[PDB]
Amino acid sequence: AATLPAGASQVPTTPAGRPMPYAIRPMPEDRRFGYAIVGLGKYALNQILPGFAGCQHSRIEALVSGNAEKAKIVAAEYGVDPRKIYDYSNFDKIAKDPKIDAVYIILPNSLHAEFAIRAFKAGKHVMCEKPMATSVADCQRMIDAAKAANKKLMIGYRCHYDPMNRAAVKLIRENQLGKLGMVTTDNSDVMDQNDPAQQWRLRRELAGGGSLMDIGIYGLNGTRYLLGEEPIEVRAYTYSDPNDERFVEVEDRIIWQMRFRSGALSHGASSYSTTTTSRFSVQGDKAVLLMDPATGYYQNLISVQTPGHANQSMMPQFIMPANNQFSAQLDHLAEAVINNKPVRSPGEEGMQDVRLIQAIYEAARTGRPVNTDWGYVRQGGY
Amino acid sequence: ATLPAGASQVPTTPAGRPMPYAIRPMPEDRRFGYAIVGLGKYALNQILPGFAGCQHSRIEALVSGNAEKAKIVAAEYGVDPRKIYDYSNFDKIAKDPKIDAVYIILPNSLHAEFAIRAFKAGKHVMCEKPMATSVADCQRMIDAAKAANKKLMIGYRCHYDPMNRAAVKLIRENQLGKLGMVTTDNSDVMDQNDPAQQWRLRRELAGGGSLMDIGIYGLNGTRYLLGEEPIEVRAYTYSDPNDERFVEVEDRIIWQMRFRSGALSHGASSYSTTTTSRFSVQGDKAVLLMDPATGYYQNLISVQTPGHANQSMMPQFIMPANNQFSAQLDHLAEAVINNKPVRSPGEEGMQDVRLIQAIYEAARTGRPVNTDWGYVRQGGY
Amino acid sequence: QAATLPAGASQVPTTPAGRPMPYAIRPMPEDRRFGYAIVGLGKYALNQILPGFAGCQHSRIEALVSGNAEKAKIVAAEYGVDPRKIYDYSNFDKIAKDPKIDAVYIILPNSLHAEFAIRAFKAGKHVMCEKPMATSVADCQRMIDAAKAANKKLMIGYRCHYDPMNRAAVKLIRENQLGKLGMVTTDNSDVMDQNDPAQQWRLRRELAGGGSLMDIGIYGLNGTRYLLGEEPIEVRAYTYSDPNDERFVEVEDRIIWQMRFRSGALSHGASSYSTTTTSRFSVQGDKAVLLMDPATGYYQNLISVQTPGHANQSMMPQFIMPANNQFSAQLDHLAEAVINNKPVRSPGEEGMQDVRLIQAIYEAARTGRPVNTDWGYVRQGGY
Amino acid sequence: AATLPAGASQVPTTPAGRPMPYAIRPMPEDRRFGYAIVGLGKYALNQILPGFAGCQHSRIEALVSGNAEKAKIVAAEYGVDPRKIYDYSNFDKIAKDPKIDAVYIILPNSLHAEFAIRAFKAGKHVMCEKPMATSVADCQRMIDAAKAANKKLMIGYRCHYDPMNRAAVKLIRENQLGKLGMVTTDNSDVMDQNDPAQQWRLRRELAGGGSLMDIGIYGLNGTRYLLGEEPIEVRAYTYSDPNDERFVEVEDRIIWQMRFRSGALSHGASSYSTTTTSRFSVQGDKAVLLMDPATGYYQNLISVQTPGHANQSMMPQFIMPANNQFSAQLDHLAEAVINNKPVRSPGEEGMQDVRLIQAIYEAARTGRPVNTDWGYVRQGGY
Ligand SMILES: NC(=O)C1=CN([C@@H]2O[C@H](COP(=O)(O)OP(=O)(O)OC[C@H]3O[C@@H](n4cnc5c(N)ncnc54)[C@H](OP(=O)(O)O)[C@@H]3O)[C@@H](O)[C@H]2O)C=CC1
Ligand SMILES: NC(=O)C1=CN([C@@H]2O[C@H](COP(=O)(O)OP(=O)(O)OC[C@H]3O[C@@H](n4cnc5c(N)ncnc54)[C@H](OP(=O)(O)O)[C@@H]3O)[C@@H](O)[C@H]2O)C=CC1
Ligand SMILES: NC(=O)C1=CN([C@@H]2O[C@H](COP(=O)(O)OP(=O)(O)OC[C@H]3O[C@@H](n4cnc5c(N)ncnc54)[C@H](OP(=O)(O)O)[C@@H]3O)[C@@H](O)[C@H]2O)C=CC1
Ligand SMILES: NC(=O)C1=CN([C@@H]2O[C@H](COP(=O)(O)OP(=O)(O)OC[C@H]3O[C@@H](n4cnc5c(N)ncnc54)[C@H](OP(=O)(O)O)[C@@H]3O)[C@@H](O)[C@H]2O)C=CC1
Repeated sequence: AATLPAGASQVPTTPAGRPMPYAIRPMPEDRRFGYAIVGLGKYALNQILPGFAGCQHSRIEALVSGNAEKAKIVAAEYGVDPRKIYDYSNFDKIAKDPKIDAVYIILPNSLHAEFAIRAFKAGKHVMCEKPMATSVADCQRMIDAAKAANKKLMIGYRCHYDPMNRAAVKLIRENQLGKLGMVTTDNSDVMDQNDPAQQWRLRRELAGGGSLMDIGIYGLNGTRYLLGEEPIEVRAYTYSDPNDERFVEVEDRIIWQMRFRSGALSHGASSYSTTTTSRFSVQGDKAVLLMDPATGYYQNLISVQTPGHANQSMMPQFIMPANNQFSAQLDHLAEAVINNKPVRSPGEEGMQDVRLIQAIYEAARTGRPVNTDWGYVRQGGY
Repeated sequence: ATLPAGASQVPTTPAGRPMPYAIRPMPEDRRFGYAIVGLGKYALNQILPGFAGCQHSRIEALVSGNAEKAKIVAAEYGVDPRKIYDYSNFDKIAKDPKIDAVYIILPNSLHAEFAIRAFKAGKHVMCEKPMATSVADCQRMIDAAKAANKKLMIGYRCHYDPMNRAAVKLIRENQLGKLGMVTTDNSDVMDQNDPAQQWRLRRELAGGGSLMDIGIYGLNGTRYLLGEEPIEVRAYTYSDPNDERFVEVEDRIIWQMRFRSGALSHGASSYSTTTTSRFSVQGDKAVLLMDPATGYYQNLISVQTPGHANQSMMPQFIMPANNQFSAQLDHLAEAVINNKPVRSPGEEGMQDVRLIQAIYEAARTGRPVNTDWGYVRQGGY
Repeated sequence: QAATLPAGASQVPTTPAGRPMPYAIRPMPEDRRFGYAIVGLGKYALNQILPGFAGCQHSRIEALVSGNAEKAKIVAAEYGVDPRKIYDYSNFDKIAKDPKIDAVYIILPNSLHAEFAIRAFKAGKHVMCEKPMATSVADCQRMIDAAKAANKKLMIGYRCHYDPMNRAAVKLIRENQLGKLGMVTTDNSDVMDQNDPAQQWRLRRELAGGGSLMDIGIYGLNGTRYLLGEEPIEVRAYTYSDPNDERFVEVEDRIIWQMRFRSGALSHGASSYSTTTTSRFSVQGDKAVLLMDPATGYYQNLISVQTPGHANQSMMPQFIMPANNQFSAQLDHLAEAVINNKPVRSPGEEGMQDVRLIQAIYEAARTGRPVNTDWGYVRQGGY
Repeated sequence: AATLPAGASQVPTTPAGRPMPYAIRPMPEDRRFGYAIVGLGKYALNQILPGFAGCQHSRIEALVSGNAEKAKIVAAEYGVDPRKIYDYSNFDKIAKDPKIDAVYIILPNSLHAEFAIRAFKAGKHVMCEKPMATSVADCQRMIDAAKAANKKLMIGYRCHYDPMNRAAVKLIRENQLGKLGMVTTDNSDVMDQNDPAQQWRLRRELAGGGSLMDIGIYGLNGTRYLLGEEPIEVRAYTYSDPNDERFVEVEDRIIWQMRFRSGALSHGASSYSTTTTSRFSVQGDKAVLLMDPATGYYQNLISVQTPGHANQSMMPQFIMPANNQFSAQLDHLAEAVINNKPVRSPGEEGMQDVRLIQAIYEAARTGRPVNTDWGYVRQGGY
């Protein structure tokens, strides 16, 4: 005679306490790691600050901006106390607060170097957004300062902590595509000069470059970790409508071709004049991987294609096997510290992309191939 | 060819800039305080984490029968430890004005009593689905809400899910033409070892099987997609008699309904088959496929015609609408703040319970059950 | 060392020269041994079947049977059929005098399947008959009896039994990729247009035998059966049609039926004459869920096995054709069955089973009570 | 008081003749235009011959083959009169048969010109497979011979008669994508030297080139008809594993990028060492078009993408609004001759591709950009 299992039969029919429920998504754990967010801009307020909620070891300790009115408003929304609101002048004072373990620099590309360096002098860990800086030299000075302060330097490569991108790298390493031979990337988005956030991006001094530096870097970096190797030479070409006021100083569209030591090739482009595009294609001799969206803030989708098949993968509809890229990025530094472990996106990684972006820019300017076989080594893997 | 003024006027040195463009819901305030009742699977996996994205809501207190757990959860959400209640002193919430409403996330059979006690404590009530395990209990919850002059809202997250609302919108815009056939399926493998599932296998606590638990999504969904109520239902249920999970509640049940407009629907719910959340709405111009239809995340809808499949889902960079969980929480807040009725009132929850009761009767007797009792959806679907 | 070209490439002449038979990436024509007499030059015959012969590997059109001489003459010319090989419904029986007519393919209104199938067997021919088999269980049996008496094969036109994607779906299910099966859902619909000549007999119960269930719901019914690989033991149903709609005065528009199988699996499906194109099947197991959509299209079928975080889709390739199209395959299947003295996958008994089940479903809808269908049908040769 | 409509009530209950039925797919009409198929190879026997069945005005009249035994086998399979089987020596005798309206050259690239010219001298129209020829000069010779015999010259660009490709061109011209700015193409497939058909493809003298001449041309030609304009300059690079016996004479992978007079850019590639890929992407400032499969023999699929939307189109599941590309291509020449109209894919169109391919190879060899602003005008649109 079929009867209910023990567990079900033991459940009281009256109000009673029960055990900790099964977890189907990352549960909050602690808030030991305190960050100091610098630059309350579009990315900071739209993605990063809201991203702390899901963190399992991170919290917002202080804010840093030149707009006190805004800073006050953003502080009240995140319970940050007014007393811990720094401006770009007193920033160095963060040194007097041991509760500020690290700083997260979300300022224009040109101001990354200086504040990162000032942050290390203040004896703090540094989370710096990409592109690292607007010059290779500055990246090195950022790295030296990191070593000197004996703190960690991490670049905001969210995709290195995105579930779907991680799944993509895994299937590739498992040889589901076979011998890799051709990678294709495209990253685009219509430039709106009226958007406060986009205005400095049109300034060569502030941005360091056009679409490549801002978004093309996703195809560049992605080609590198998807392939799991570095380019030995690059060739490129760029074109911008001469009559378009948006590109007087920075490039609109640029295309770059690369060759790797394994024999694999790649061709990708970035654009400021075409609508939303984030697509990566990795061709092997067994199958072809299509990541589309490839690097979105949300809804990434990948597919392994073979004649007659399209095996798609995306985040589940009810469970959450891994944390979102933002919250995961924030906790990755926090964890690297408390565990005395190297970071997956070290300053050396961000410097590699800057060097590569310069070799690419130089290739487009000269119209000749630029050797990039300078022996960079990815510590810890891709 | 010169650079725009805005670009040219941006300083080369560190300086303050204006409030950035918002591409997703920004936090605004935390004026509506909630007392969360029942630190279970839904509370800790979806609800509490959903407060962060709210624009007018916050966690003020916790109500639990497990002291150690309550402390751990309170610490994780910065909840004042002195604001942790148990099921005995729950009534004392009446003394804290910072507690605007309560959110009942307890087993179905306990919804009514804690909802009514909450109204006597002068609080607004947010209660999870299914509303209750009897039509009479639903009514009492409603009588209590009116006596206390407080709002009663049932946890129909799909009533605040972007994709579901987009689905309702195109249907109302007549993109499918004349509606004639809806198909629904909601399923998931019942694991009797999961503490959260244990009470679901008990008739006294659950009030029913898969229909009361997840089939209700198809039922409720069929109603808001067609934008009308069923006037007749038929159904059949079957469960493996040797499976210990279904000794008291149904595993699989199939229900068929007819609407005044002439539209028909057939749907099912299952406790023994893997994850399924699929809705289909056939019109004479196009067919809508929602799959996933009612997920926590990743919903996807598609309007299909010969040679075309127009899919819609949440964007990859922008977020034009708040997630269903945060939106649901704020909806009660805003309704109270702005003196407006809620989209998912107690009457809506009660309609489902009555219909579910009718479906069970139909499956029991094997005869059709008339449901043409004139229910009116206040404020639309 | 340094690479050199392989022998094959190095041996290719640089001048015009004959080469070997090429690699095959699609079914190649082979012969035209099996001759068909097509009965009823209507919508299905002219849009799908006659054109479907070109892709066959053993079948050909030998003669035509039509009641419209003007039309038969035109079609005969389009397919190179001997003008003398055109029969009408009166001299039909004379096909017995032509040895090059191995079989007939009845593509007539449902109510006329039985008599022409029987006249064909008496004419000593094999028979391919469209679905639904007939309009009465008794007539189905009369067709089977006539086949047995003539010692000829009887095959029903279940094209999906020879459709690549449907076979792929059946295969992954048998491989247990979905786990234990518990819930099947089907929907088959298309807007009925009474001004279409082909639909006019479908609105007449005497000619059609029934409404949407008999016409297209049968795909959901038959599909549930070969997807689960078993037979229902009981059915329950309900039907409804706008009482003021002239299309449904004699046959049903929408009908919903649910069934239970001996394995314990359940199913709920529907067919509709008033909603647009729908051909969707879903099979839920405790390990995965299969979604076939399109499920039974003339073309472009697509299937997907879904699990949290995954959707593995399968469809016909873009450059190769691993298996022949369902129409050509169906036709060749009877041909090969005769030549190799083997039974067909879709025999008269299979078609009769659906007709019995459909009658049971209509009965259940009419009485509002369940109907026991545990009558012991056994699928010879598997599903 | 509902009653049945006239049509239904008038249907006899006994066997009776009925009208012509509604057409839901292209119906056969006539077989007035006769072809002589030259070269019974992989494409001919797998796609072209089987493609005649779906034609509305075309038929196979004769076969030209160097393999007499294969020719007789194929002849019997298609009801071709045994006497209508020619070989490469008596090929010119087709001039004596008025039933042969045209020839279809499905021979190796290097032999196209030769037989097309002999066909024109034979007074026949000519359908010739792509790539047109292995030299620009040979392309012109074919055109000259066409004009000399006053017969039409059409190149086998099936995609110019493929429903989905046409649908893609139509929506672009309707401005559903906005201002076009970036096109990406990829056409790949694993080269198998054991396949008799691929053996001449590895011979430069017979192929004229590697993957670009064979399948890259789809991306090239596609970029042109999707943009609806011509490139004014190209840049390219190619690489092939030096130890692979497959690429001793022809290239494996080649990447090319182009700039158009409208300002639009493009970057594509073709590969002989990676599995099945046929993907076209067209980015505008309003939407992005993804064609994938882009140029398949079957199952093409297109999708217009915008944030939160993916509107896909493909061939219906029950109706066939337009004929398949193969039958359509064959009928296109037939209709053009019968209606005294030019063909959508004239010799000049095939020649443009060959010239552009020459420019791309030249650009790959010199590592310098090549100007292609030579004034080609698409007669009749793309
Ligand atoms: N990894 C990713 O996904 C993304 C990374 N980013 C990166 O984040 C960084 C910030 O970009 P984003 O948020 O989009 O841009 P914003 O223009 O919106 O913000 C820049 C912020 O830096 C501060 N700032 C200091 N000096 C200046 C100055 N002279 N001009 C403009 N701003 C100044 C401002 O803070 P305050 O006004 O408060 O004083 C402002 O909030 C960039 O390095 C960018 O590459 C951007 C988007 C996504
Ligand atoms: N809308 C949606 O998407 C969903 C809604 N729900 C609904 O939420 C409610 C709770 O379900 P769920 O969180 O999954 O289940 P759980 O079993 O995980 O939790 C029920 C909670 O209520 C408390 N409780 C009080 N008395 C009992 C009792 N006698 N037996 C069991 N629990 C008791 C416990 O909290 P404590 O230990 O702290 O005392 C327990 O954690 C149900 O009404 C369900 O239908 C569930 C999932 C999704
Ligand atoms: N398996 C599949 O995918 C499909 C199967 N079918 C089946 O094919 C059969 C024919 O249907 P379909 O082609 O669509 O329909 P049609 O109405 O278009 O044609 C029926 C044909 O049979 C002949 N006929 C003889 N007597 C009659 C009569 N009294 N009334 C009407 N027609 C008559 C006519 O041919 P003639 O004028 O030359 O004498 C007529 O063209 C049906 O059994 C149907 O179920 C239909 C569609 C798809
Ligand atoms: N548009 C499309 O989709 C496609 C177009 N093509 C084109 O069709 C043409 C033929 O290629 P394909 O069918 O694949 O290749 P094959 O190698 O399979 O066949 C070439 C045919 O031409 C004849 N031939 C004469 N001389 C030679 C020779 N010296 N070497 C090889 N063959 C010779 C042979 O016919 P016989 O034995 O009878 O004498 C042979 O079967 C090419 O120009 C190719 O680019 C190819 C694939 C697809």
